[PDB]
Amino acid sequence: DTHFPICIFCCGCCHRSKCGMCCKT
Repeated sequence: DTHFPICIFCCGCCHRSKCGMCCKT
């Protein structure tokens, strides 16, 4: 597994429907 928070890419996160990179904060 992986620790958190963590910064990675995702399609529909931190206000990014398309696909952006953000941290779990």
